[PDB]
Amino acid sequence: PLGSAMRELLLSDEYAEQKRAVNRFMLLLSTLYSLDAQAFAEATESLHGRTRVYFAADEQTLLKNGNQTKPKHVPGTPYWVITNTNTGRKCSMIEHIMQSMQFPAELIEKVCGTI
DNA sequence: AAGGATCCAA
DNA sequence: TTGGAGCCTT
Repeated sequence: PLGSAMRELLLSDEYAEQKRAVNRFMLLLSTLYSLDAQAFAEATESLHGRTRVYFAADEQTLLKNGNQTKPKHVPGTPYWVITNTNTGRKCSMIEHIMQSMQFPAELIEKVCGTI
């Protein structure tokens, strides 16, 4: 059901249209949220750095728990995510979320490679 | 400004 | 051996 939407996303025109890791990163998130805004929330409450906070309803909250985190507003959602990270960390975040929303590792790996 | 590999710390 | 983030090329 959800796996379908994601798989459709990677093939979508606008996904292929994003030109940078971040944009693709945002889109995956935006999409994972609209899929199950509920499950997304739970997967989210359990995702954070060793000192940095990753997602938060307000920006200052990200601005308050780390230095030069690049808070960006996840379009379509009530969440903000940090952006000062390498593609490896981005996949790690996506990976953490999808795992929570219990996705097939196969597809999960498929997504990261597109980031 | 912005993105994100690179590099350093824990 | 995972995570932070100043830093320098777009």
